[PDB]
Amino acid sequence: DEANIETNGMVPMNRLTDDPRWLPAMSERVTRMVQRDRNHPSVIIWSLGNESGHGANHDALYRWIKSVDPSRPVQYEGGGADTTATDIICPMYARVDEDQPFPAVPKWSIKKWLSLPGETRPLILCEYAHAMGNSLGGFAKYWQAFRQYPRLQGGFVWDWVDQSLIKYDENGNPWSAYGGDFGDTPNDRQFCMNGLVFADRTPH
Amino acid sequence: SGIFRDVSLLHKPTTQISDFHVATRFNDDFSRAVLEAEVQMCGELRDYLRVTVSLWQGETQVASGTAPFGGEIIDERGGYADRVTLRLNVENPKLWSAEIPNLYRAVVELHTADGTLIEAEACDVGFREVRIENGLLLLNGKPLLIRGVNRHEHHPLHGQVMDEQTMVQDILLMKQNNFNAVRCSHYPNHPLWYTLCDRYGLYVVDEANIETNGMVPMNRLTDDPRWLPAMSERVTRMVQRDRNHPSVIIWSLGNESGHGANHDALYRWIKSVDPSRPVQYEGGGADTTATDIICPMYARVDEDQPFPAVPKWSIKKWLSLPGETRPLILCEYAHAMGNSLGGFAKYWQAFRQYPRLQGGFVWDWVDQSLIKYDENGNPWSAYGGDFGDTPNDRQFCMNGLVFADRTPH
Ligand SMILES: CC(C)S[C@@H]1O[C@H](CO)[C@H](O)[C@H](O)[C@H]1O
Ligand SMILES: CC(C)S[C@@H]1O[C@H](CO)[C@H](O)[C@H](O)[C@H]1O
Ligand SMILES: CC(C)S[C@@H]1O[C@H](CO)[C@H](O)[C@H](O)[C@H]1O
Ligand SMILES: CC(C)S[C@@H]1O[C@H](CO)[C@H](O)[C@H](O)[C@H]1O
Ligand SMILES: [Mg+2]
Ligand code: NA
Ligand code: NA
Ligand code: NA
Ligand code: NA
Ligand code: NA
Ligand code: NA
Repeated sequence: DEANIETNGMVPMNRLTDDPRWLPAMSERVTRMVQRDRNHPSVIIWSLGNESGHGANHDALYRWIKSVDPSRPVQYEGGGADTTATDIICPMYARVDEDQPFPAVPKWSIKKWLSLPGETRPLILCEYAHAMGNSLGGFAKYWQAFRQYPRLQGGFVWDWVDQSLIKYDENGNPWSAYGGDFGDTPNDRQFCMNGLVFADRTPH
Repeated sequence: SGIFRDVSLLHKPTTQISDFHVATRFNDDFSRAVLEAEVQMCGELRDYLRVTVSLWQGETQVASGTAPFGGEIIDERGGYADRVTLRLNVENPKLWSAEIPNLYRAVVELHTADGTLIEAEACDVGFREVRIENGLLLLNGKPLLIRGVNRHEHHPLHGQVMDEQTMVQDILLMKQNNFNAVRCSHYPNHPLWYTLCDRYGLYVVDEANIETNGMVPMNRLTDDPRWLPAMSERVTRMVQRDRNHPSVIIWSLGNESGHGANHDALYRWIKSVDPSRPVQYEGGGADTTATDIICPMYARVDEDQPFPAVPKWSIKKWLSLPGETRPLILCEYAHAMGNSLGGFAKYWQAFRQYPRLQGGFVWDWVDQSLIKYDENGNPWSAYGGDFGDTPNDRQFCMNGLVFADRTPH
């Protein structure tokens, strides 16, 4: 269960989340979600949000949940996926064998990540296997790694269903549309479609 | 068998230096150190005796200290009236490493207060710290990448007798081929070996002469207290002899003798007597309580070999097993028997990518073939069985990177 907090577009990504002036609004997005959903057995982990860098606010909120509901681990990928705000190493798109040593927020090979000096947590990717169009190449490589390594505990594929929207043609026939198709601009064109299934649930 | 090491006669005064131990500790960034030399004597104690320990960098004496015997208070009964510890400060010491084997000379003099020498002992001193921190083996604070090899003491004509020339030849070839470390498989070596390592610069794993491979199960003797005494002397006498060599950076409890309680006891003894060097031991699955380093033999890079009780996990996988935090350095890998070393690069690529994979010791340096002569006196290399020995293990004695005469494979 994930809080409704995403500040992907700020520069740097944690501009708002490291700002105490934004702590109050953030705080409610986390607290009110916990108050609402805490009794559902299906919810096994709480998440602080998504792509909002790593700021102090995340740290305060992580601690709040640990206090109020010790029954579920808290995870958060921002700022490098292994910050002090997460109980689980939960990278997005880290590869199996190949390291991607980006500065500040490297995405190490998942096998290598587990064993960096002092690292002890389990690794579960918050997103992997971007199923955009004709994709899923290399899916097997992950599964093999997950089965071999106790601490590699799986992941969440990105994602379930294409976010395409129906439009109608001149003769009123329906067709699947993506970004830019509504005159919207700027837009990110087909990036909205990354699912294992078509919008109508027919599988890819 | 036989008397295969040197024989000598040593004359000592009745009042003599019976032991001395040298240690070097440092500040955080190694720009300061303190050398501590504990000296013990035998013979009659006299208030006029003194010990002076002086440290030299080449021709220059950089530090010196003198004191009468009488160590500090140890317990309710007092201290050692027969020992003394001198402490010398050293600013910006030149550090020892296999890259730059800088050495100083420590001279221990037993003499009278008025200046008359009774006797002098001495050793080469390498200022270096060995420690494992945060899961990594550090030397002078930097993480090592062990380019090692296991080396037996073997000569094709002379058997197990070692000579200076052969040892230097081996060292030069090792360095020339990019090795920086050597494991004493699987016994203390001829004394000169250490001197050469100290001076030419190689990291050394000094290993107790204990291997009970053929027992069933392997730890049958090592888990038996009745064998604790004998094993104990193979460990303790090694430390007492070699503890002052800076090239020795890790002590080893022996090899292929399973994991038994005697090993835990001896692991602890070393930890207690010489905290300056990690202790490793592979028996019993390579990650027991008697080892500071996960030190498997022949574990593969990616492939697991889940043998019961003593699995050999893929090294990459091993490091991250739940709760595992130690560095991993294979005590033996890349078995070079015959036309071999296939897959070598695979290990190097892993070592470079994983911080806690800190290398390994190839098995092994030199083919243990022996020379035989045909009817015309022409020599040929022989292996197991060629002397009428039986049973025997045939060519398994030949696993080196180099042929017995030092020609490379
Ligand atoms: C993109 C590569 C250089 S990453 C490279 O792949 C290898 C396979 O060839 C190994 O498995 C290594 O772990 C990995 O670093
Ligand atoms: C395209 C990258 C620069 S951002 C990348 O975009 C994806 C688009 O489907 C997802 O939204 C990922 O979560 C996001 O990290
Ligand atoms: C080689 C020494 C100067 S290190 C010196 O030791 C001190 C204790 O004697 C303290 O630990 C200092 O912090 C340390 O730098
Ligand atoms: C042959 C194996 C069952 S034991 C194997 O034999 C090798 C022969 O070179 C080495 O002696 C290894 O240390 C030993 O484990
Ligand atoms: Mg000489
Ligand atoms: Na797993
Ligand atoms: Na666009
Ligand atoms: Na998308
Ligand atoms: Na490494
Ligand atoms: Na045989
Ligand atoms: Na052999």
